[PDB]
Amino acid sequence: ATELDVDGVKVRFTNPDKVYFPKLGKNGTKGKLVEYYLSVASGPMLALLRDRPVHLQRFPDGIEGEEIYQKRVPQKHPDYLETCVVTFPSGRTADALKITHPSSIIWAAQMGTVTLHPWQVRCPDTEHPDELRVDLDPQPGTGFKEARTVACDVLKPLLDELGLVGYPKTSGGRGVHVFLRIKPQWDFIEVRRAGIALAREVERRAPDAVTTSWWKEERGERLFIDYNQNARDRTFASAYSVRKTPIATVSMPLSWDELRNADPDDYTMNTVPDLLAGRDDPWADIDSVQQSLGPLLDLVAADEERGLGDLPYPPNYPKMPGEPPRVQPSK
Repeated sequence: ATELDVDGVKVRFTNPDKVYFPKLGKNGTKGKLVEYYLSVASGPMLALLRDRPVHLQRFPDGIEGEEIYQKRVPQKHPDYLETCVVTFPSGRTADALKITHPSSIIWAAQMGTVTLHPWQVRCPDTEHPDELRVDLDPQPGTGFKEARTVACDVLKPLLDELGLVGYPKTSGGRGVHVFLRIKPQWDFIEVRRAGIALAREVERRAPDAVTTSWWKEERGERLFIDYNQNARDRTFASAYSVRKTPIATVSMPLSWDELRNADPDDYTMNTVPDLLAGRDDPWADIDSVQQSLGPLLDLVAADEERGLGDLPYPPNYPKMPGEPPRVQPSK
């Protein structure tokens, strides 16, 4: 129906009045979603996603229709788009959409993408993450207040003690995501081991409130630090992505002070653009220092001296032919 000029690249856009979020009515159309992404796709969202391969969580007929989690780029796609070869945990490879320009994000939205799921690597170095992900995930009986509390009161002081800087965002669900920008010199195995040592230390400092137990039955009313989010090919909403919630919540980057009193429902595709106006980017300095895993990998070796090694991968998580044997779940 229309051709959009997205930072000098023309992008085809159709069906503006298709309803994606039925509780929002007029405010929950595909047009309002694309309008939201147009509002953020040329700002800090692009910088955070630049050169990353992404997977697309698509809802072509709204969040109550069928869901298509798209990893490989479709065999037929616009000429300008760039792709990057990603390696799945089986060893299989595929051409994934690479975010190189605001038009990349708007094309995704035109295809019904509600949520972008970026890899933790930058192309071309798909071997070494430049990001360690801390996923504070409330289990049944807990919610966002537990997540923000542990994030601000336990995790942030620990990072300060280690000489590390973390950047938090709401997940858009009940949880909190914290990013550590790191030098891309460690592979997925070592970044994940570093995240496990960090998770174990947060758990030691707040054992009544935090768990790393692989078995959900053993977790109780605690936050799970999902250490397996640093494995390959795990869903993880990008900063500024809209989520599959009834009110179209957005994964919102915040400062540590904002997070302390934050409510994730405050940030939606209808509220975020006005909230960003005049406000300093709390993640403005994230790329300013590429940090070493040195402190966390020392914690890993220390844990090995306590008799604490690797933790199990997610259930049925594929493995590569020559990959070292993994730790199996207990019982």
